[PDB]
Amino acid sequence: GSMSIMDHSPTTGVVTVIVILIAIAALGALILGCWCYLRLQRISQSEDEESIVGDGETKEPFLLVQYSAKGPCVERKAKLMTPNGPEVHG
Repeated sequence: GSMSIMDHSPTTGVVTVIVILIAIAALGALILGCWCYLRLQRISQSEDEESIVGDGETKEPFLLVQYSAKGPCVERKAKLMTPNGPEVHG
């Protein structure tokens, strides 16, 4: 039974996914503002945003899981090989 508010509701889950979503959006914004959501991923000087329209939701849900898996796989291999922290390097 809920106690006036909704303690017996998945509010902790809705808040957890909203915080994670807010964090993902904030991270995406940080990458869009600091690297135009491109960060020199290829020849550059022509490529557009690679995450939602450049690659992610442009066609079919395939790019979604593709970016959902490679995004972190690339970000991890990029952070493991390079500093990826503009506070000290590119």
